[PDB]
Amino acid sequence: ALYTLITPAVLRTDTEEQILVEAHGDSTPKQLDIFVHDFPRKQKTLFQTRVDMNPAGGMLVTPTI
Repeated sequence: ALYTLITPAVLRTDTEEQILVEAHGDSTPKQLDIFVHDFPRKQKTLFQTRVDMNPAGGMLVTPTI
């Protein structure tokens, strides 16, 4: 019932960065995708992945974008 997303304020490039996807109150396990587009228009995806968020992991997932 509360999905949060925490990235660094200034994302470096050519660097394996960590973000933080979190779900407070939901426990139905999910498969959820992360897309990294550009700002002004939806351009080519700079990154694209898929990570799974299960309550055995604590309903938080830390992808490596």
